[PDB]
Amino acid sequence: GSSGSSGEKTVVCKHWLRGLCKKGDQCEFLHEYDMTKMPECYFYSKFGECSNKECPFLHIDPESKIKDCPWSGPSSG
Ligand SMILES: [Zn+2]
Ligand SMILES: [Zn+2]
Repeated sequence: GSSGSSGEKTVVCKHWLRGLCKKGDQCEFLHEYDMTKMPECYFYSKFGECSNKECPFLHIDPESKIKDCPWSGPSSG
């Protein structure tokens, strides 16, 4: 039924980024800047509108996050 997860380090620590973490390898999140591991643009992910040309966040269209559509897990490129 449930295929979730406690919450791996998939996400990059938000404290370490601004140098506000003293855990390092002990932290519960990733301390490496990855365009994949890091989360998407809360704005483009929520509002779906970001006028940023150099946004350090991921910009995904709200038209590629639908099940029905042919853009699914594998089906999608
Ligand atoms: Zn941390
Ligand atoms: Zn953005």
